[PDB]
Amino acid sequence: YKLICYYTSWSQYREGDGSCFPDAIDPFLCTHVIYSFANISNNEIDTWEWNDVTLYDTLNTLKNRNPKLKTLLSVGGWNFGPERFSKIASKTQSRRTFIKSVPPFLRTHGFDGLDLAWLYPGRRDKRHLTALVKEMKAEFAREAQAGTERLLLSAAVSAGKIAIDRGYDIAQISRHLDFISLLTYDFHGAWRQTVGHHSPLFRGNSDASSRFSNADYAVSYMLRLGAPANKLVMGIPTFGRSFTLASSKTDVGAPISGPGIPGRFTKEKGILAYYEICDFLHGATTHRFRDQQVPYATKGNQWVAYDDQESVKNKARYLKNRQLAGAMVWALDLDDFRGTFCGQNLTFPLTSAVKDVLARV
Ligand SMILES: CC(=O)N[C@@H]1[C@@H](O)[C@H](O[C@@H]2O[C@H](CO)[C@@H](O[C@H]3O[C@H](CO)[C@@H](O[C@@H]4O[C@H](CO)[C@@H](OC5O[C@H](CO)[C@@H](O[C@@H]6O[C@H](CO)[C@@H](O)[C@H](O)[C@H]6NC(C)=O)[C@H](O)[C@H]5NC(C)=O)[C@H](O)[C@H]4NC(C)=O)[C@H](O)[C@H]3NC(C)=O)[C@H](O)[C@H]2NC(C)=O)[C@@H](CO)O[C@H]1O
Ligand SMILES: *[C@@H]1O[C@H](CO)[C@@H](O[C@H]2O[C@H](CO)[C@@H](O[C@@H]3O[C@H](CO)[C@@H](O[C@H]4O[C@H](CO)[C@@H](O[C@@H]5O[C@H](CO)[C@@H](O)[C@H](O)[C@@H]5O)[C@H](O)[C@@H]4O)[C@H](O)[C@@H]3O)[C@H](O)[C@H]2NC(C)=O)[C@H](O)[C@H]1NC(C)=O
Repeated sequence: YKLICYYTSWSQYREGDGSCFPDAIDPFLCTHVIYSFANISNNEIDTWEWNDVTLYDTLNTLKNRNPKLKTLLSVGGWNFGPERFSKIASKTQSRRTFIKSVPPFLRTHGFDGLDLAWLYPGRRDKRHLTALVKEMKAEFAREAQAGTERLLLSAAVSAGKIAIDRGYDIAQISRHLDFISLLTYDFHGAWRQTVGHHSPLFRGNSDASSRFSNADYAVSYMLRLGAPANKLVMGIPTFGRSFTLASSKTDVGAPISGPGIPGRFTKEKGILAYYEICDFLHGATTHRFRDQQVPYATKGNQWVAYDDQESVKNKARYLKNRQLAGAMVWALDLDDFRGTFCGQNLTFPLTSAVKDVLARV
């Protein structure tokens, strides 16, 4: 089984214990570690943070301890505009320029592959996404002739049905990608005023609409569209999504006034790192959706939908039972990487719980 783990560039800037450097990563925890995110300047792959070359170097030294470890650099991300990806992929000339700049960059910094995070391709983009993937793969095969191990090519894909039908030719890109990470955790649309879980495993027998918004449907659908199970990787969040309640009602369908207040270290309305959630739990009321199989908590006017060791182990067993290629974790820096916030003196409790399940066959 594969254990794909993301590390974010900006996590280095968090205060105190929140600060996380590649250096804090257990070399034997994951099979693949993806650095997020690379940028695109003058139609060429480029660094993002001022100290990326230094951090790139720090992350890739981990392979001195675990020779089997594979690293990839991810391009795109949610802060990188989709229009930019769209513009580059639409013109064969700007697309070929981008493609050619990649292998040399990956080789200079010691990466074993490239991860595509175009979020997201629209109706007019579908055909070009396919061309981009296909041509990028062809360049990697051509570059391997130089005698060095062929670079890997992956992509992070939306788990929402409408998004899938709109911009992806799954059957086509599946044959060129080494693996596909399903983003099965942004299911509760940032649009409306209700409380809900962002990463439920199952539908939840007490609802009619949006049967599409849960990991199980997304996986089944991808398999139905043509994606082979041995190339599919299921995303498991290491963060939670918070809400500020508009009333004293704390259960399903309860009214929402907006995102939950920022975390002390994460400082971003709407989300909390798992290590922040562990602190938040003290004095909170914990509940669990039996049907969906995921937990949530409340304290004051704050409502949090998250994943714990149990929900995460549960998702890992599901993935195995369906014979998928493995799991993807977003993100190492949001897990209790120091092992000092969540009780158990265990480092990376969430990612470890997944690994343990994956290891038992
Ligand atoms: C919110 C929403 O609606 N979007 C949903 C998506 O999240 C989701 O996408 C997939 O799933 C995850 C999680 O859901 C996505 O989110 C992540 O990806 C985004 C990046 O593309 C993250 O955005 C960033 O936010 C951070 C924190 O606020 C940004 O902040 C900072 O970065 C700057 C610039 O680099 C730092 O600068 C430095 O500051 C120092 C002093 O201030 C200087 O000394 C230093 O020199 C200076 N700059 C230099 C030189 O570099 C700031 O310090 C730093 N911090 C602050 C002030 O807070 C970060 O830059 C943003 N990212 C980018 C690329 O711009 C987002 O936060 C993150 N979320 C989480 C929870 O981690 C992923 O994008 C995506 N996952 C994958 C696989 O790619 C989708 C569903 O998939 O749903 C969307 O609705
Ligand atoms: C990741 O990679 C991206 C892509 O390379 C990179 O982009 C930024 O790069 C440079 C460096 O910071 C920026 O430089 C500026 O680019 C803008 C182009 O958008 C230039 O003009 C802007 O400002 C004008 C007003 O000041 C605007 O108005 C114009 O006015 C003139 C007259 O003065 C008229 O003749 C025009 O018709 C027009 O009305 C104009 O619309 C424009 O917005 C500016 O001079 C300068 O060169 C870019 O801004 C960035 N590129 C973009 C955004 O397209 C990122 O830096 C990289 N990311 C990281 C974190 O590294």
